[PDB]
Amino acid sequence: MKNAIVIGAGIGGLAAALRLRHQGYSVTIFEKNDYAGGKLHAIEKDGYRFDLGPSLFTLPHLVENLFALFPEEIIDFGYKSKAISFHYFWDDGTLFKASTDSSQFIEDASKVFKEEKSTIKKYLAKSKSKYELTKSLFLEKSLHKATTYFSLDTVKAIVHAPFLGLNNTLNDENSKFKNPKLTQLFNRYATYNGSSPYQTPGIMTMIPHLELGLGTYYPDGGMHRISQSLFELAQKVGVKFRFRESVTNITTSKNKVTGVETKNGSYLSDLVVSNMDIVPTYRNLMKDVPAPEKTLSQERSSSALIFYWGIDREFPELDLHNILFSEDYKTEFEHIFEHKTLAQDPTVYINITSKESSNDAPAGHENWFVMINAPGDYGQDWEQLVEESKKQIIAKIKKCLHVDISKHITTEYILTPQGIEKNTSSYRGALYGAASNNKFAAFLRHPNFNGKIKNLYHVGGSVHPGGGIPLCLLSAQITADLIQKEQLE
Ligand SMILES: Cc1cc2nc3c(=O)[nH]c(=O)nc-3n(C[C@H](O)[C@H](O)[C@H](O)COP(=O)(O)OP(=O)(O)OC[C@H]3O[C@@H](n4cnc5c(N)ncnc54)[C@H](O)[C@@H]3O)c2cc1C
Repeated sequence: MKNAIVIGAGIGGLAAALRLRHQGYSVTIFEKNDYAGGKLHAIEKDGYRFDLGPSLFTLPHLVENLFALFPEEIIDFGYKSKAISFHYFWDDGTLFKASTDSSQFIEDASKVFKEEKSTIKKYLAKSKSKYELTKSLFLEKSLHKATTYFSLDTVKAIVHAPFLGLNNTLNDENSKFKNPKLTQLFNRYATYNGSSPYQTPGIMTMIPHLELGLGTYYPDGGMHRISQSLFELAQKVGVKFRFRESVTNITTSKNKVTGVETKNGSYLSDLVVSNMDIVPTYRNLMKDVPAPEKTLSQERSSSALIFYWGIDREFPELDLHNILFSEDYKTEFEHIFEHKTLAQDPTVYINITSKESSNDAPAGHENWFVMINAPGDYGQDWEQLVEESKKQIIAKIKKCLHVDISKHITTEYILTPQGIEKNTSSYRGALYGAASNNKFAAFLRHPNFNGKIKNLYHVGGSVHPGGGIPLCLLSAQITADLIQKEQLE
């Protein structure tokens, strides 16, 4: 039986390992940290639990597909569907509580924004058709097509560009709404891959379909249960783990992978699958191999700055997912992507899992995950940025919720783009690999195979097909399909 080594226990690596296991490989995952899940990590601090990374759960069938590979194993993983997606607030007092029932969303949005129902209806149906077309056409495509060098392979993208909105920006399509608050609400979806609504293509209007047509869910135990259930499953089906052991080099011979090295020794495998960020994969682990320099130089997605606050009271106006919109979104993104700094009026996301699992906070308290969009680390003075952002975020919460939250903070943890970078070796602290700030960027990501080194594969959020849970999971599926194909040949 052949063996595979997976470099990193992120969601992509865990998924890949599970798939290779199902195929019959023996599998070992190396992890630099003393925990599994990478960005899907959690902490418990002074009476509060916090998810550290992903907070939004859509497309739960993609996780279930992994359990389905091992129908006999007993893994407790469940989730519920929510009636409400997000609460949205603005400085002028406007609040929109957004239903996951599309009929109710359209009616509510119509009244709250004084906007024609037909406009909202047509937009959501177009968002749906975009998703289904993109899924059918690009995410379900077969792997028949092969070759010795890199290729574009998407005349279909050009056929369908007018319908998908590939030649305009997200904001071009979102500016159809008359109320600018509604334009803003839908421009927010550019953050779902760390891009700007003013640059990312119009195909991204499909993103709200995920949470508004397909459901918004909450897993039992919070988001941490996603990586941990998968870790538990992996361990039960025989995947081996080497924790606190960073891979330092990927070994080859005669242009085929032979295994990896760590500070502790060398290990051989028939296959290597890296779940490490593609930049240090080349820069650090393949120092003797020629790097695809343009791929590695693609613009980096945005990062984040997060404050985790225990809060000594309740806010009945807040649900699980809440947004306090900046009064000037265009400036917000300009700072982030053009100047690598922070605008003074931020869009603040407040996530509160204690609304779903009351054990996540003391009785009558809340566990606030408080996040603003942020540039990656390019040498800024992060100490000053954090100090400044804190005061602006507190100012934002006074404008929108009419409370001085500083009187209620009982404990604080902070995560910056430096912390993000250190935690998981994500280059620049970018949350989603390369940004998607033009129509080529998706088609310019590193593939899941490697054209120089046979039997070396790549999985996760910095490579094809993209950042975020659903796409990282597809990364692993595609990687495993490739390998099975190669076996058959
Ligand atoms: C704050 C935040 C919020 C987010 N929210 C969302 C969300 O709501 N929805 C969403 O879809 N996505 C979200 N994301 C993004 C999402 O978390 C990632 O894109 C995705 O989970 C990353 O998966 P991955 O497979 O790339 O693995 P990663 O999570 O990046 O982890 C990779 C693993 O590899 C390990 N590793 C690296 N180098 C080595 C080495 N040399 N040796 C051994 N091990 C190594 C790392 O330590 C890490 O454990 C969020 C990200 C952040 C930071």
